[PDB]
Amino acid sequence: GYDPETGTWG
Repeated sequence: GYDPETGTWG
């Protein structure tokens, strides 16, 4: 999914 921790699709 789109990991918001880094701001990109893990």
